[PDB]
Amino acid sequence: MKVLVTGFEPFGGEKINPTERIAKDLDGIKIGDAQVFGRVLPVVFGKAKEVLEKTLEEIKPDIAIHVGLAPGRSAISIERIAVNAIDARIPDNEGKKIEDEPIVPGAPTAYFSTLPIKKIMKKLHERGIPAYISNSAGLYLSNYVMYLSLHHSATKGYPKMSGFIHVPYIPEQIIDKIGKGQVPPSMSYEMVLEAVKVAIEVALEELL
Amino acid sequence: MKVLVTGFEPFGGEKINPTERIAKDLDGIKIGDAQVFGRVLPVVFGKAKEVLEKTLEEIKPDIAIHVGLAPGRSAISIERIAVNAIDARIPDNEGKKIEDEPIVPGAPTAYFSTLPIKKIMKKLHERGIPAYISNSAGLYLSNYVMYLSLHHSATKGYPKMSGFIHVPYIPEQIIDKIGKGQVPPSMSYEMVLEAVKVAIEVALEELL
Amino acid sequence: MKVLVTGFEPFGGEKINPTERIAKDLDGIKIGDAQVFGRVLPVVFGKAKEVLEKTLEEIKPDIAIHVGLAPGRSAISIERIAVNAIDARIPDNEGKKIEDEPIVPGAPTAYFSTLPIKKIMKKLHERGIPAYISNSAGLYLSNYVMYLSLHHSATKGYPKMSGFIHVPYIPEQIIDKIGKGQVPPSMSYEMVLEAVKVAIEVALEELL
Amino acid sequence: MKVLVTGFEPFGGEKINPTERIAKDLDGIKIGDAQVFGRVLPVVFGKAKEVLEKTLEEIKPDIAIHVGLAPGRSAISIERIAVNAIDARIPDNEGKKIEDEPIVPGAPTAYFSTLPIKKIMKKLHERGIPAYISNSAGLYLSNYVMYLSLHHSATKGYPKMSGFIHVPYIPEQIIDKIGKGQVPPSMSYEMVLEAVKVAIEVALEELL
Repeated sequence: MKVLVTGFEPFGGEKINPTERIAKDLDGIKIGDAQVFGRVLPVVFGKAKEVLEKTLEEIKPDIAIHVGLAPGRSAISIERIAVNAIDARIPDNEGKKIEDEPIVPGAPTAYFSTLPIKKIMKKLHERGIPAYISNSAGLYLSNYVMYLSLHHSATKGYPKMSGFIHVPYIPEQIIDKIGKGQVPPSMSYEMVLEAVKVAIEVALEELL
Repeated sequence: MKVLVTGFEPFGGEKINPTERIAKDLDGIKIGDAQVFGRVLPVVFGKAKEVLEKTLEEIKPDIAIHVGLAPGRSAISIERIAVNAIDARIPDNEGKKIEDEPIVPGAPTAYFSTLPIKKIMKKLHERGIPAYISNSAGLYLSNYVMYLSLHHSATKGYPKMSGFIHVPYIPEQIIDKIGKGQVPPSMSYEMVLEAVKVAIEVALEELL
Repeated sequence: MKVLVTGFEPFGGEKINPTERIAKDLDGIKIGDAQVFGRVLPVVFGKAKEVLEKTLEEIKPDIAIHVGLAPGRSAISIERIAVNAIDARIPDNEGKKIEDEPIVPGAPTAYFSTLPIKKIMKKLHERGIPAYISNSAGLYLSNYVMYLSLHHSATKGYPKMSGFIHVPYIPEQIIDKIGKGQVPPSMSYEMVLEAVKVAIEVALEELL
Repeated sequence: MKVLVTGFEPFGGEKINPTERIAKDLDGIKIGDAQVFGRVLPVVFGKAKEVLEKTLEEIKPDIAIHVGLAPGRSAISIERIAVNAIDARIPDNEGKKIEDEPIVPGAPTAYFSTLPIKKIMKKLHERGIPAYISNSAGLYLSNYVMYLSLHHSATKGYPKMSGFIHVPYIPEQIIDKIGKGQVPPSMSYEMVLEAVKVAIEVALEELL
């Protein structure tokens, strides 16, 4: 069994992206007999697609769990659906602001995550990790990768399971925000990392 | 040197109050040559006052740091001011809902915290702990104890420093909220506990 | 040209639903040569579907604009997508709480609104009406009707345009909330009504 | 009987301040036999104090109701207390950012508003206007003027009643915010204006 976990590089002026650290921390670890691969994706349309496709083709993971930062969210959120659309509120790390455009022309308007989202949420709660199901992953890079991953699965037969998980800011990211007159919610890095590991474990169990 | 740290018992239907655990965890520990005393207060007007006064008279702390739970707040908050008023939105653990009434008739309308709040906030940020200064501790039990403590200091000469710190919900407290259709912010118990220890350390340093 | 505008009856303990008044106020009015039909739907799965289908078949509107109340939202929100799923956080007015179930088995996972959402948002802003595009209409009754309407259009060829618009609470609905210790955002009934009229006008212009 | 109502000029990059319009709209009107004076204050420490003092000395109002804009607040808020401190999160319209400094050295740490706040809130609710009591007017210009007004009353015997009322953004102010990726709450100008008139009426009735 092979598991692919992806994270994103910093974006929107943020100095760090905790999902980048998650991917690096999980890369190379084994959970039982399952091998985990951690890869960092660029927050750039086009390039992110190239890297994602190459990685999927290279590793051919049975399970793909894409992780991203959701500024302002107070708990772990498991995405229920990926939408075939791009409508960026801000430009990507290359200064491109795509608006009202499909991700894959002619493909389904949406794809449901194939991760066992309800079982994952339940296990997270048992571990004392606040989490809920999100019905919109946005229409920026997180949704972009989520959709392409699910499209790959529907078109190529793998990965068997694919989904997206958004995490809150970690505490250290809030420090300089306080001066800007506002304090968004945060969650410890340790908890965010464990949440992803739990998702992997539940997926492995639910897979076959 | 003696430090008094107080917490509160559960209230408002909540199953736990993380500040109760903070007080118990800090009780009896020593920070350098300073002795720390941890005491749990009831969330009941009158009784809370009795316990507080007895404890202050008994221990005669040089520093008093009162801690409480602030449901919904996203980071550690250090209270700048205590107000001479009681206007409860909900009744206390005895079913009493006091409205528009002074805490100490004839006493000052307000007292500024005497803890070195700015230095505490600065040290917390250096430790990677989100925190900000709050200008209202509410007009329920937290403010009640904060005011009585500062009044005691102004009238009896001790404690030399007195203040209040509110902490967010800890993660495990959010679990059953999710079902009630809403996800408030949270902070790890470990971080909330460390934040209080840091406040004690800064107060000890700033004291003399 | 015929325009169908729907609203919902009160639900979730609320005494009123401003969208019910919107539907009644717009029923029978004419905008140019276009005839507007206003109908109130029950907040009940199954029954809502029956009424919706009968109304669509009866009137055969060229444009269908479904309106609903979105407690907590601060501005007019135009829904971008309807999802083929039902996952109610609360039961409907008949005490039924449907969970993880498709609206139309075998039908597309999602449908994009066919109303000219960007042009509507732009006109609303020009009129001084705060509004934004929402990417999730929830998975309760609003999404239920939005999806069924768009499914009808894709399967029957009419209405040519279909979409959903969520409105905030109107001021009078906030009064008794204040006592429950919390103050959600609101928008005047006059503005909410005008927003819907504007949407109808833009749709008529964009249609042919 | 004479009533003084003040508002503020635009600040913080905002193009307008609805309270400036409130003051201008109420200036010169009569409510019964009571004469109302409306004056606009600068959002500048020092200068605001000069204008306020001159106005109070000039008019010698029986009632003083100071109004200000509270970005983000969802309903009318009546301030319960003014604090003897200045700790600005942003500089004033002159580029001055005062931090940790008293408004009037040696004066009381705080003053309670002398407006009949509970009766005002009650009448507002009866009129269908969402409103609540705020326990912190901030430590910027609004609090600055509120404190100086109450200090004037305690030191000079007039005005007999003094207080502060914060109002939400009005709808037109939200338009350009939507693009900045965020939609704060708003309230119609008509309602905000009526709320202030109601406060004046209740104060006049409660006065003698």
